[PDB]
Amino acid sequence: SGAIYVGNYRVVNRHLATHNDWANLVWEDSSRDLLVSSTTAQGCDTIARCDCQTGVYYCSSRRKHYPVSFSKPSLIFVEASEYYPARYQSHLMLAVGHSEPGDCGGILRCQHGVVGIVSTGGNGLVGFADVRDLLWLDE
Ligand SMILES: COc1ccc(C(F)(F)F)cc1CC(=O)N1CCS[C@H](C(N)=O)C1
Ligand SMILES: [Zn+2]
Repeated sequence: SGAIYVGNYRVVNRHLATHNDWANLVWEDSSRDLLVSSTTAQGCDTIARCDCQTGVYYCSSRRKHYPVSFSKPSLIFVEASEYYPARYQSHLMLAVGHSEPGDCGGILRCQHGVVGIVSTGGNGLVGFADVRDLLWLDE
């Protein structure tokens, strides 16, 4: 679990969105595993606007943060869940690191701010859904 809070927005994995998230829907993209909902309280997370390929992510299954090198956002294969079956997920970045399904929602950050959230993983790899391109999160 986990979310990004920026301005009047809440960013979560689409497969983990709640009834409230869907009732206050701003935008969702199944191909990215992202959903953004509106909030009454003001968010203070800074979104990075950069092309960093190094950062630190939070891993709930270990109660630890890990430094990682990660790939550029691209189209990558994702097996089936109760949330999606074999398909290409766009805007995904891979890193060598530990993750378990419950790790989805952990933030990946670089010196510029929030880069994305954990969205997949498997075989010693961790996948992050990028959010740096969503320029509208700040306006
Ligand atoms: C970070 O999640 C992990 C991590 C590891 C494993 C391992 F296979 F090893 F059991 C499994 C998962 C779970 C997973 O990847 N998915 C399920 C939720 S929807 C997600 C997607 N965005 O399509 C795909
Ligand atoms: Zn950066």
